[PDB]
Amino acid sequence: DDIKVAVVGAMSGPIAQWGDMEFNGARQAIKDINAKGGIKGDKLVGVEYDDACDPKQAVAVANKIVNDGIKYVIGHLCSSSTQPASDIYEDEGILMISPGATNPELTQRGYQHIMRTAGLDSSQGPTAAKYILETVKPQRIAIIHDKQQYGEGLARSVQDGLKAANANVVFFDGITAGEKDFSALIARLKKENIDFVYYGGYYPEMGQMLRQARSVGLKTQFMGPEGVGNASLSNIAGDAAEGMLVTMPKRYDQDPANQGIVDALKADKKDPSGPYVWITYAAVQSLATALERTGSDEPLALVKDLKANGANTVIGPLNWDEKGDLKGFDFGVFQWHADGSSTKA
Amino acid sequence: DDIKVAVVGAMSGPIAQWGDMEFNGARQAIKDINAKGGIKGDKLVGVEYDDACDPKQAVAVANKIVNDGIKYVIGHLCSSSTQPASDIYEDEGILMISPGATNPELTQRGYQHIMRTAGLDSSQGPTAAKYILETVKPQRIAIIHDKQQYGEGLARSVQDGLKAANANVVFFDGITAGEKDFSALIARLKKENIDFVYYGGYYPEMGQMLRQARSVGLKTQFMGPEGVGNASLSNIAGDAAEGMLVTMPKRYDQDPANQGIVDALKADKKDPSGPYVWITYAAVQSLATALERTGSDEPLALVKDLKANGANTVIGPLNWDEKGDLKGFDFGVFQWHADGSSTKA
Repeated sequence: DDIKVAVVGAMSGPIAQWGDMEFNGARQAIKDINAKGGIKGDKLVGVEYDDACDPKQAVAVANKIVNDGIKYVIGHLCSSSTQPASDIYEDEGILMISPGATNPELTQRGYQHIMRTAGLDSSQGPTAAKYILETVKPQRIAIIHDKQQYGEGLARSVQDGLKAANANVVFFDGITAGEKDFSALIARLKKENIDFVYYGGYYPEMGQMLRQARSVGLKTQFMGPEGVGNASLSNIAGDAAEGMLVTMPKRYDQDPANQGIVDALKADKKDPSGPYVWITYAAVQSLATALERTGSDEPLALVKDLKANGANTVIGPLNWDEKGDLKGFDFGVFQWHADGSSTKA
Repeated sequence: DDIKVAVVGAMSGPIAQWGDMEFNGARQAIKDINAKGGIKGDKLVGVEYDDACDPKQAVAVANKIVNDGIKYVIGHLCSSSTQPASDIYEDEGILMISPGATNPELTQRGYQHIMRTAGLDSSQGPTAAKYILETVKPQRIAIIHDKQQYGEGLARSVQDGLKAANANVVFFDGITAGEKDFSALIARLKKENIDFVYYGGYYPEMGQMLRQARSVGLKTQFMGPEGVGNASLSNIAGDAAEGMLVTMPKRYDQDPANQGIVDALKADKKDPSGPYVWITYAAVQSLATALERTGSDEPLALVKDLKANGANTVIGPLNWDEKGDLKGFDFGVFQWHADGSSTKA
């Protein structure tokens, strides 16, 4: 029999541009999987629903999906819609894989029918530690943060990773957001011969730190999370932002293995650059992998199978933890330039 | 004394690009208002908070704002964050004006300290009726929709507007989404000499309708809401999409009166195209108008003043209804072209 898969997101409202990315990625994945034989000859059929990223409509759509007899949902796109809908899908035993990326609590409620293919913002911590250890290979590290949840969380994760690998974290310290005078910190970095700094925080502080570091001839390599990557960074720091490392999502449309999909999209006059194209494509590939590998139609069997075995996707190999979040998923690492551009690795 | 205004949105996480638009618009508005004399000489001071568009962090930020003694909030950006935060601000008598655009229920709970500067998606109905009546001036109208909440809602609003103005709505009908054969509908349009159609629905149906209409030489002008404006429309319809009218948000960065702001933004290497730049700038201008006009510091007095008297902003003159939504706010009207481009009016 045909296998129906609901695809839910914004066809209307303020989030429609991202919704278009989602529906385009799901449609292409379905076509591609069918052209390779479907699920042991059975075709996938996408059934699209617009929830306008509106909670009330999300609930209407979820109830319609239940009534329609559909067992698998790729969606929804926004937190305010995915959250109430997921309550209905969990109660009804319907598999839901979301490509939307906000709200950690979605997967913290013990739901067993829920999964995501968007990596959590916090994943940047282990990803940075990995790059520092495999590629940078610094000798004397300092880790700095601005005492706020975002930056301190990430700096603590980087510290844990680096310490776990026996790296030399010389010191770990917090600074005050809004700080314009980094003279004491930079002088300490120089005296302690620090060759690498990870800064958990935002671009204004990073830019000030970089300007002051270069003003005293520090050769230190700096790195931070996406929050330091801003077009007004190189504005504060000038030439001093050159060479800064930053984690940001990988540009999946640049992966050579994805060029077939990039071409199909461009041929249909669809922009392939949008991250939700790829994240949604990957959710479909994950579902298809589970259906193929298990031979089962039962949602829970599929979720357990993916948690156990993972899937290969257009965003790379994926693995999930027991709560349905991705485990060990990597943002890319980019080198910043004085002109605000950034290149991979 | 300095007047503190909290600005809350995403400096981190998946919504950071829109958050940057928000903080840039608020910062520029604050600078511009101060350069014109502030509030009777008192300077506005923006205090920025990152909620990462995460509900738990939004609540933390709201409680911090309460503790910090701040009376006015421009934020938050996302529904899942603005909703729980607004409960705290309402309880504490803090004014909150959101520039984010999702979720109608925000303003349907009887809260008196809450307002928005983003126009609701449903505003497109009266906006279309207005354009049809003032500019198109058709003689025989038909209104078509696909029986789904989005399209039928909008078609009903257009019908109400046109009927209220004594226009000749010849017929009103629903079609089935997924319909590929519009032969009967188009033949009816031809027989009834229909010169204008409003279609409430999405691009696949509009594209099919347009292709078939032109295949029989219909001269009918078609129009629909933003959901029919898609780069794959002209893909289905080809040359038949030429001349289609569509409502979409106005390009505020193209308004000549806004070029000073566009220049300040570009000078700081900030993209001025983003709608949240303007919507947020306008929220600051609204607050400043109320502070100036009333001479009061009390949040509720400011909200009542704006509801009574409105404000002039970079997104045009604004008025609000008693629930704090914009009243009579207009998206722009655009003419679609065969190549997927669109021009104003």
